[PDB]
Amino acid sequence: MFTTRPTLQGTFGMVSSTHWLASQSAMAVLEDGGNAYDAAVAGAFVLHVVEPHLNGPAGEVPILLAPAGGEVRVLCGQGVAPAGATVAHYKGLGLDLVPGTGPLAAAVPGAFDAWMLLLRDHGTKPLADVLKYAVGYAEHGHAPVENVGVTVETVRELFETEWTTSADVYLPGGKAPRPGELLRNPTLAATWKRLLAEVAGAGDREAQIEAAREVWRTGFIAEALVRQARRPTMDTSGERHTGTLTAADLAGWSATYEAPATYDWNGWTVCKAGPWSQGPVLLQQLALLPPELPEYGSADYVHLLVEGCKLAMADREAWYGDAAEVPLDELLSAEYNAGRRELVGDKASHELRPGSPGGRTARLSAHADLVATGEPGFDPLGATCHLDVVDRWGNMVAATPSGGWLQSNPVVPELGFPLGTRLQMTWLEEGLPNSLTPGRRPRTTLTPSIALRDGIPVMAFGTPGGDQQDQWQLHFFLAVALRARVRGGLDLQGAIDAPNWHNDSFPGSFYPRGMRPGSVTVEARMDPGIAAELRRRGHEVTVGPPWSEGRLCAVARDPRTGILSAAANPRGMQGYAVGR
Amino acid sequence: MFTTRPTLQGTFGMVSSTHWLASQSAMAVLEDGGNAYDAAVAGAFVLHVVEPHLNGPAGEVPILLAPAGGEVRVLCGQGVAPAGATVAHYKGLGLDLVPGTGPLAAAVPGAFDAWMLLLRDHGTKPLADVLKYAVGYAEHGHAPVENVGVTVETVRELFETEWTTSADVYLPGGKAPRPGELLRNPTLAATWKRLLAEVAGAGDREAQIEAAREVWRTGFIAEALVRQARRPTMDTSGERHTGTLTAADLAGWSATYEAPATYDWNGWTVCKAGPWSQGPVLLQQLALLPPELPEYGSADYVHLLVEGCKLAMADREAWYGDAAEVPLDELLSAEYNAGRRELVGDKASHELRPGSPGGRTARLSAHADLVATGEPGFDPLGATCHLDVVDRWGNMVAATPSGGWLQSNPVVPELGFPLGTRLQMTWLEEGLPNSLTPGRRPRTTLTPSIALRDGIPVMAFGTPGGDQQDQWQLHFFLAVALRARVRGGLDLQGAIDAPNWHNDSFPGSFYPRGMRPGSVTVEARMDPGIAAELRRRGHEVTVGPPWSEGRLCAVARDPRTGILSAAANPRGMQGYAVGR
Repeated sequence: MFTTRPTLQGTFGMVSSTHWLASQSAMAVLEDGGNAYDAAVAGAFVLHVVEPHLNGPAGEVPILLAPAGGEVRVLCGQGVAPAGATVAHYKGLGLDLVPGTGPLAAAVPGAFDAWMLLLRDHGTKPLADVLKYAVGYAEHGHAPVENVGVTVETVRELFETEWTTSADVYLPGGKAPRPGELLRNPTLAATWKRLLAEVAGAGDREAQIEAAREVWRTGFIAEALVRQARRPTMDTSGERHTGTLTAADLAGWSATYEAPATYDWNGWTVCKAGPWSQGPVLLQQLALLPPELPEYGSADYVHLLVEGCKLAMADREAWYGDAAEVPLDELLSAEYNAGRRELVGDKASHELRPGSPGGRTARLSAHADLVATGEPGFDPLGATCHLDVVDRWGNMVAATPSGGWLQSNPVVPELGFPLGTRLQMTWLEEGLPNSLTPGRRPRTTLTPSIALRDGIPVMAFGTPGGDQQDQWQLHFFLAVALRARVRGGLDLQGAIDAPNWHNDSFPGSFYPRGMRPGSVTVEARMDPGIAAELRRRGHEVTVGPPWSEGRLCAVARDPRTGILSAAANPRGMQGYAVGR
Repeated sequence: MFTTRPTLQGTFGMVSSTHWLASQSAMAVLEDGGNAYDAAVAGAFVLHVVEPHLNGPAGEVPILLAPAGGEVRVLCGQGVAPAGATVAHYKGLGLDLVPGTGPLAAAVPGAFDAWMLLLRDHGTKPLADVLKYAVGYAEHGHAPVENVGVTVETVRELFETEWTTSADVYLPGGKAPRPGELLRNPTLAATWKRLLAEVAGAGDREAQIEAAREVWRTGFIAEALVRQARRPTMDTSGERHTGTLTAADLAGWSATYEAPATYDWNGWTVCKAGPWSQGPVLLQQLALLPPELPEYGSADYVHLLVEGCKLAMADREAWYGDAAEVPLDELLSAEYNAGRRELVGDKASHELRPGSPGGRTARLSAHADLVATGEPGFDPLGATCHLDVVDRWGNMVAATPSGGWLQSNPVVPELGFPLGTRLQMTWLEEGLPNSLTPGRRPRTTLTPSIALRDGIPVMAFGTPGGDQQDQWQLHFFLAVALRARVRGGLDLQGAIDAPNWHNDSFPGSFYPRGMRPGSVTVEARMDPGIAAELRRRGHEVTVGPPWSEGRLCAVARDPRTGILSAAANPRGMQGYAVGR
């Protein structure tokens, strides 16, 4: 059956990104004798350069690693709230929600240290060799996707009149980025060059990376980041606000390692980031399922997954965060889920219905009843980044880097990129698992995956898309497990090509945090009689464009044979797999 | 508008080929500092390993090269008929046509020497580094596309019963190649290793290549080839025949350079191989077109092109070959074509109507009227090879290697691959341009393209598909020129994606050489109203599957901006572009 690309098959290496330049750059590292981790670092810094409307160096990343021999391990590069970032203080500024923009929304930048840790512990190449790709595209340029310039044009007024440091970089002479022309960021290029220059004498390979961690943390980069954070900056409130971020917030924070959250289902184990991410909501969706699923791709199959997703999202909202303990074991226990799956009815729920793990009463944010109505604001994703790598030794990696995008903070002038906005996902209200809390991660949408089959790592995957990330991935992963193999291998690309969907019947992670009761969005190429079945069952169905749902990436290994594979999303003509 | 892949855009390298493993192997040569020519060579030898149902080392290749500074140039690796290969001799075996299989159909193997010349004149890498990719996939293996094993299965009786040296390689223990399992050819692997071992002490970089040319020509390779050729071998006639191919034929033959056939149209120049190929039929079709074309993609646009193609093909049957001078200037002159386009009527032609260039009367083969009936032979292309490269210096190649496929000659047992079958395209009748003639090349279907804009090299492209090659390529090139730019660049992939078509209203190049009067084949995704228009206009319309016409590859450069691009065909999930 026709797929938009092949599910690539090979024996040397495989890469799948949300951007071809990053895929091929990561692959170049494999060709040069590097490993999956070297590769992913290189690709990640290329992604800063080629998707700056969707990520940047002062953003975040969860990384799932599965080294050939050993344990599936999480590397947390999601930063924390600053020491002065209290609910009280934000409330004191007459705010009910954390703003979508500006330095009040910035968490401590976590991505950089995370990639440095990865390189130091699991890589083999020096910083210089792995980050030369991004430097080259930064200083000498690349032909951007139309969404870069279209994004800049959305915040033209804001840039010209207010965030003038961003105008300097993205509107040189008032000229927005155009496709077919070389887009440059010479400042960002200068920033990595300086970084490299002043760590070159630091010693051996590992010492150079460690010295670079300190340059980000206490050096010229940190100085500039703090300096920018403390400058009054216009945001979504309509006032110029200042950030509580300080030199010591940066100096104290490092990326850390963790065990993954895991769940065994039907011969597979899925690995995710802990409940400080939304990661576990995929696992909760799997735990909800009965043993005997309806026909793959049928109306009953979709309906079942939508209602199950609603119930898992409710639990996400009620229970997930980093300001409290999360009762994850109980949320994935058979006992709990046996109760919960009965709540799947013939009709579509328009209600947010969190459960009671261990008898605990669910406490929700005051904003959790609020209804988003209108059309959604500009989507820079419309038709976060992602990359996966598997190498010749069988090491795998799956990372979902995001934040520090161009349209939500002014550029830090001496660096070339802005601060992030992830604190927007917390609540300005005390006593909750996701209450804005000093030294704590916001509840982050970034959620890569690694799948085991019989306890062996076989698939590394992910996608951007905010609150759709672990909906789209759930649909994908089930398709992979339920679809007939193609060329004696997992039908990765057929699963990606497959019509995908999402719901919005829960409070969104992004400012202004509305929900759309009973709202579900299918691609136009889903069977129209399925769409008709759902409306009949009380769904409020929006029929989106044919090639609009999911920016999936996947790499895989067959353990029996050693053969590496890869697929990538065709929607938005940007995502791309490479290997051999 | 949605396309199955992006039109990749970048500044370091682009590769497009009919198999992803070849593309990435050629790309790996670029990543290691090689040029477009180094890369093409590597890709080509990988192609032997990964598409042995569609090419091999003892086949042939035309190579169009466009080095950055200088002249577009042809490198001819189409071999000639052997010294003893006369119409009389073959007529003495009671043959009316040259067989589709067996040693009688083998031209002198041309491809190897052609790659060696390219390597030595225009490359920068040693032979060892350029073909280590092929060696690895040969000895350690690769996961084949289903068409490999399906092709083998079609020819099982013949292998087991008759061509037992092929059974040894392709049916070890009776087991055909399976997708998802590692297919190997340890003998082919052993062959290149030996080649490299005895050439390594030869001296400087080019002396090794030169010594390698002689190993092929007069060494252990040539000995085996001749030995195999002189073994009584069952062919399509039902009789075991022997080849006239001798040691001396191999010792005397070299690949040679030539000027391309060229034609200026609408600001472009299309470059092709000389009329010993079908290359000039693309050119003839261009010259046939009026200045004022109909609406792109409309019924009138298709009809015009179909009837124009019939006319141009009639001229290749009548005039094209290597056994006589070809009146090319006259066939491409405006006076001639002005008269010919009047032959395009409202109704569809079911006749073969060659013209009279310079008043010369057309002489046709006695077989030119014979009709193909019933359904076709197994199509190994069904859902030759091709690869294009452009490098960071702006050098370009386009090559369509072919021949030496597994289905049509027994494996040379000490080498791992069989001889070719390109003499099947000649006629066993004297006095014709394409009369089977000693020391002449058969008129060959292999036809790469390079396109100029304002006399500057802009696009390198090609496709396999025998008598469809320069039909599909014509529809593609026109679409490139007529479709609106995407991302400020040529719409390469939209042009590839576009519904494509072909006619069979001329005598085919392949044994048994039928023709299907008035017959045309459109993809199912072409507007059904267009099909209905053609039947109304007297076409025999076959509606083929949606994703079935064309295996296009393309790379391109933008001369103003220096940006490289690529696209590849999605049909058969095999063709793939890579670059950055």
